[PDB]
Amino acid sequence: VNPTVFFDIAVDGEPLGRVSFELFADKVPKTAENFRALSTGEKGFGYKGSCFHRIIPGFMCQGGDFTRHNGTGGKSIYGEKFEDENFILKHTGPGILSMANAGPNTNGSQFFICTAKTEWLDGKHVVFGKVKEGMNIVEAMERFGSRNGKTSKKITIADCGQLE
Repeated sequence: VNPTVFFDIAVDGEPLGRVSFELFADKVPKTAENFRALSTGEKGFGYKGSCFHRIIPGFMCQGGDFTRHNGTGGKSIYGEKFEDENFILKHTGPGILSMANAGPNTNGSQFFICTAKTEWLDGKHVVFGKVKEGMNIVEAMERFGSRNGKTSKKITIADCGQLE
């Protein structure tokens, strides 16, 4: 019953591959629904065409800033930044999907995909999903990041949506 969504990733406009995610709606429904709706575009805005603006090899890939494309923007489907739903799920290794934020109760649309175990984030960022298929595509994305997070090629969500 947990929704599945996909990203089709491109690198300087060239197709790279598809990453799919299981969203833990059974455990974090508000946070999963936000990401699901942004991935279908059904509210009139969302992740299609946006980029991964910060990628640190061995750490995480961060994206979801579809309004300012650099980490300063993005917005939820709720008309305002929303609360940390819970911290039930932990950052237990590669593939974990977790919300970026600006401190307690400031969730918008930015998210990151862990490429390692990042337990120091537990209790600070809401974990709400995990890569289901295509972890190898995230690993190929990671190689275009750098120590300070700047990417050497433009990584983009060329398409996205909900699978069934």
